[PDB]
Amino acid sequence: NDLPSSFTGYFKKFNTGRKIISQEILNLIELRMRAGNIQLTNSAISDALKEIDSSVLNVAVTGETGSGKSSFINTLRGIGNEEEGAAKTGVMERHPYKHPNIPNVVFWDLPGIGSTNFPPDTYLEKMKFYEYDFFIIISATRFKKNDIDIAKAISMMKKEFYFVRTKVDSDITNEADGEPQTFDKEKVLQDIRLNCVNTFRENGIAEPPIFLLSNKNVCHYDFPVLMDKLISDLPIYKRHNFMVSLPNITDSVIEKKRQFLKQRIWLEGFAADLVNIIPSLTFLLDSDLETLKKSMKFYRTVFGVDETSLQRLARDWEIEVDQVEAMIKSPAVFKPTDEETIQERLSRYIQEFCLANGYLLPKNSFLKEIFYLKYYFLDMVTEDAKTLLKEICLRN
Ligand SMILES: Nc1nc2c(ncn2[C@@H]2O[C@H](COP(=O)(O)OP(=O)(O)O)[C@@H](O)[C@H]2O)c(=O)[nH]1
Ligand SMILES: [Mg+2]
Repeated sequence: NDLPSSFTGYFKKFNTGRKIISQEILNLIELRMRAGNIQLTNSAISDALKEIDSSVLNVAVTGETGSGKSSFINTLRGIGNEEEGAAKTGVMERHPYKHPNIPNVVFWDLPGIGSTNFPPDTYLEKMKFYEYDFFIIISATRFKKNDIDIAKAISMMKKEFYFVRTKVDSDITNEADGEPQTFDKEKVLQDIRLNCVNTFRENGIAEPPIFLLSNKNVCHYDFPVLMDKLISDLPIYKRHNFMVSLPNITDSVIEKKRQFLKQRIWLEGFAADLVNIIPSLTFLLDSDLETLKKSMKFYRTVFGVDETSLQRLARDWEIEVDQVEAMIKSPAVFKPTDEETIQERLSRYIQEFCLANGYLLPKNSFLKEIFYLKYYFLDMVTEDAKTLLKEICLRN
């Protein structure tokens, strides 16, 4: 029940594909912790956090004009095609588009090779191939020789690529229009997937990743599967930043985000050093109070329950933003009030969190109060995200 073991034991409670950093790195930290040199130990923990936090992801998106590159980029960033910062949908060189909340996630819109006079290899060099983590090759219909050859070149250069077939919703709508209930919409998808794969393999790509989706319905088709696969292919430490940037499409995705964020709080908490003082004994320092307000804003944005996200959703709904906010809890925490009231409010949350969850550590050891409060806000915001998801699905 010693501290070093408790530190690593926390992470061991999460499933493999849900750990924030390699268990191997964590076990070395455990070793250093046992050594007792807090100087070196804190430094090692801070280094782990820095690697996670500093991770930058550069995603290349290529394909013919009109295939849906701009839309795909806006969808993953959670931005409407008509909002600012959004890649303008509609008919040069590459253009970057950073995620609005996670600047370290950058999508690059590349001009389709077909619009250039360059062979696959020259095209990739011109587009600064080595700057990307992976490539997304998009087509709204069938994949032409151009697209396929780029894929082969990328593969030959030892980088990952993914084929994304957009506008599948349009195919289903047009084929099903006026047809009896018996029309098989699922079969349309199954046929397109198999046909694409046969074509890819016929052309020399043995294991072509293919995803059929619609930029107008991120919750359906292969979008969820694509997100899981992209995260799975990334080095462990790079997953956190990309994960928190993803659209909050399912309870599973929301829960996965929470799991990653819980681990970051744990790391951050140990980096600040544990104490022997019970967390609910005193009020908070003003600096910690300000940090918590920033933390709440970040969590709300990550989970899509921030002001801007709420406005965007309820624009045309029968219930406006104020009605939507009334259905959740996080928006009320920091409504304007005096400093005493907010201090008293948080001093109660801390007692309640610890009475329900314990101190998460061996007897007499505690994280500084602010971290238990981050867990409290995280749970609150997570629950709000699920509540809102249900409301979104009923209406859109
Ligand atoms: N129905 C439907 N329309 C889409 C989809 N993706 C893109 N579009 C639309 O098709 C057009 C071309 O898309 P755009 O994203 O600008 O692709 P780009 O020209 O490759 O960058 C726009 O009118 C989009 O609104 C999709 O998955 N489904
Ligand atoms: Mg474009």
